[PDB]
Order: sequence, then C-alpha cells, then structure tokens
Amino acid sequence: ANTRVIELFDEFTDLIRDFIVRHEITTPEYETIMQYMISVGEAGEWPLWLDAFFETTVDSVSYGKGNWTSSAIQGPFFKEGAPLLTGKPATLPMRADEPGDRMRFTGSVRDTSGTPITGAVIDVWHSTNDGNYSFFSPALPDQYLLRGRVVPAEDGSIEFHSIRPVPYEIPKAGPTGQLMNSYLGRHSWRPAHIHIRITADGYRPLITQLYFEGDPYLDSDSCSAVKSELVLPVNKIDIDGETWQLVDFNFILQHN
Amino acid sequence: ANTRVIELFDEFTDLIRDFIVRHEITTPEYETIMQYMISVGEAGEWPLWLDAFFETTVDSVSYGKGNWTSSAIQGPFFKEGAPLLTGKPATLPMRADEPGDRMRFTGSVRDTSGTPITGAVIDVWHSTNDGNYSFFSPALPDQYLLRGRVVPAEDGSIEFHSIRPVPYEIPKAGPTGQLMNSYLGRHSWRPAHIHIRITADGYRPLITQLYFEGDPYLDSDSCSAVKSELVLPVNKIDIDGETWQLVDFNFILQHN
Ligand SMILES: [Fe+3]
Ligand SMILES: [Fe+3]
Repeated sequence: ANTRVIELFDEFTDLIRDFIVRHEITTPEYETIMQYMISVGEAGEWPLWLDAFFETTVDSVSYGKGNWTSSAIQGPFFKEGAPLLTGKPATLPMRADEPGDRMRFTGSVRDTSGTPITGAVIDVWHSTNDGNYSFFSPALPDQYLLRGRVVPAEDGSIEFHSIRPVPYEIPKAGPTGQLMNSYLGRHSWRPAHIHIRITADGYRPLITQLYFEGDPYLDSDSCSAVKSELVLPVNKIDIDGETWQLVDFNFILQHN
Repeated sequence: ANTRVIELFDEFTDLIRDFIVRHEITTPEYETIMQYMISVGEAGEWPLWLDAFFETTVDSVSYGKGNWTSSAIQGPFFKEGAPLLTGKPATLPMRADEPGDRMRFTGSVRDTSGTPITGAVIDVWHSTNDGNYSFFSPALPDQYLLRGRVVPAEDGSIEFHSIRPVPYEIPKAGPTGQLMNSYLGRHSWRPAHIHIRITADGYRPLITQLYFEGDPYLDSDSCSAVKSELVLPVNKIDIDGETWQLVDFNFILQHN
C-alpha cells in the first residue's frame, strides 16, 4: 500500500462526495457522467482529455519561471525514437508536397551561465496543416512525419526546416470535442505551435512549445497552455523567388 | 444541458486543479492516474468503480431520510425484466440444491399513513452463496436466478423464500480490487444483502438493500453503502437438516 495514494485518494473521495452534495447531482446526471467517461475510454481519449484540461496545472507546479526557458505542456502526441536529422539544412520528414509555408528555424541552446550545450538533443514534433499528428490519426501513417531530433553545432546554434504550423482543433466529433463544442459552447482550438523537448546530460530536460505572434487563438487556447515568453516574432525574408517564414529561439536549460 | 454542464464542469475543473496544486501532483503521478483511468475502462469497471466510491453519495441526494423507507445504492448488478412469481410458498428461481442456508422473508408494503399499497411490484435480486450474480458471471447461466418479482397480498404483506445471501468480494485482480486491496491496503468485501426495487402507481420508486445483523462487514463496507436502519434482525431456525434464516421488513413508501 502507498500512503500517497491513501492520503490523496481519501481526500479526493471526500471532495467529490461534497461536490455531488453541493451541486445536487442526480441519478440521471450521474449516469450521464458514467456513460460519458466510458465513451472517452472507448474513443481512446483519456490522454487528450486530461491533457486538455489539467496538464497545464501539473505543468505549473512541477517547473518554475526564471532566467531559463519556460516549459509548457507536452500534450498527448509526443513519440519517442524520432529520427536524428543532419545534412545541408536539416529537414523534418515531410510528405511529398506537404501543405504549408516553408519555415526556417534558427536559434541555440545554452545554460543559465551563457555556455552552449553541445550535448543537447532537441526533439521537435508538430501537426500537419490538416491539424493531425503522425502516429495519432487514422488519416496519417504511423511513421515519423513532422517529427525529428535536431542537434546543435559545436557553437551551440540550431537550425531546421519544416512547414510553419498553423492553428488546429481537437476532433469536434470525439467526446472531448463534443464537451468543448456542444456541451460547453466554446471551441476545441489550439494556437499554432512547435513542440520541443531538449535533454542534455547534466541538465534538467525541457519540454516546451513555441507559439507565433498574432495567432488568433493566442488568447483563447482550448487547452490553456500558452505563455507570453514563448510567443515568437515571425519574419518573412524571400530566398530566390520563394517566401520563407523565419523563426528564431534561444533555449536556456538548467543544470542538474 | 449546456448551462448546467458549464456550471458543474467549470466548478469541477477548479476543484481538480486546486487539488493538483495543493498536493503538488508530479508528472509521473499524473501519468499513473492517467494509466489507471485507462485500466478501469479496459476492464468493464467504470460502473463498478463509480458505484463503489460515489453512488453512496448520489443516493443520499436523491432520497433523504424520514419515515420513508431509507433508500440505498443500486449497484451495477440489477437486471430489468425479472420473473413475476406466484407459487404458494413463493420462491426465487434457483438451481436444484442451491448451496447455503434457506431463508424466508416477510414484510409489508404500506404508505406513510399505514395503508397497504396493493399496486406494488417488488424486484428482489442477490448473490449466490459463492458471491456471484446471474447475468454477471461465467460460473452462472445468463438466466434469472436469485432474481424475481413479487406482488404483495391485498393486506400489504409479502413473502418469498430463497437462500441467505452472504458477503461477497469485488474481484481482487481488477483495477478496482487492486485499488481497494493493493494500493489502499483495505479489502473489497461487501456485507451480505438483498437488493430491492419497489414500483407503485402514484408512489416514488424505492431502491434499497437489506443487510444482516452480525455481518463482519457492516462497519467496513467497501462501498460505504450500509445504513443502520437497513440491517435486519436474523432469527436462526434449524428445520432439521436444513437451517432456515428468517427475516422481516416493513417497507414504507413516499408517493408523488
Ligand atoms: Fe500540439
Ligand atoms: Fe449486491
């Protein structure tokens, strides 16, 4: 037996019991909740659901602000063992004629002392323009698509190419989408974001997200996950008769 | 109900986040909760889990005490369309030599004033000596056994014969059982009971349970479903060879 489980679970049951009483939850309402919970399980949506509403809060208490990069939620759509990307301009694996604007990402990884962290590896994943993640949609293959690991240069600089992510919506038709859209009368949209994980021997891992200035949902995240210090200027500076979105970010990691 | 799910959900959301913050639920803890929630779904256990922990409460909101017969939790094991019995001794359907002590039940269905409610139909269901309900066990036929419907005599009184229900265990190896037995370090035993549902034209439906004096689990019910007003004096008679156990209860109902 776990005293953690005992202390937390006994309190949690008193809490929910008080809620039931306080709000006068009826037998039908209880059945609806019982049935709704079941359908989340049947839709495979527990990760998506809990992350949509609560991962922000678990994120808030776990990691702090300071002179390092702020973390943000991981969400449910991360995947391990993404391919190391090297070459000319290192580029995220992409379908032929992947919809979207070519995006060029630059920046660095350093420590709270300004030292470049050459040991780091940066996982990056993001949605297709369709608002889908590889491995997590029936409309996409279970293959590393718009996912990959990127490594800094000896000087600490990083650089990759992809399509610029655009906003997306949690399936309106799933139990999560239903709750957010019908039942609550809100939306199920997230602002556009690049997910990031950086790990380096000696440093605390960083899981974070990079957002874009002017994004329509910047102040309306259905998942409650945006943070001002992770909102990025976008530049557009043509390369031979081709317009590129330019995004730059310098990551600072904490020791230990 | 758009407006009503908005109130409860937002309130629920604040409740859980506040819980997450105060107890500082970590990423690993959160992932464990998430895994457990999936567990319960992959078993057929949401109804069993919710009824075990929270139906006691939904119950005490739906009915409330008085000179009524005090209600009780239904549980996940009720079956609609049980057989209407009219034998002269009047017996629940059971297999030949159904193990366990024989039991005779008597009582009444009167209203508050004491006028017998002739239009009553009473569903009664309970476990085998082995701790299984028909329809909910491979060791039992998917047929009505220890399940039945009884109609009162025109003076109110009711009688049926059966076997004595005994304390049963919610399965040790299930996510719920695991929670009750392993992580919480308690037990998953319910005290002995007979389930009862009463319907009457122009009267409020009553769902409840009858327990037995002396039961080892009367004060440690795994489902917190016991009410002292609903535990029965049990007179133990030995009609040689076969030891009958006689019980009596007078059901009072509310009415529109
Ligand atoms: Fe995302
Ligand atoms: Fe039972």
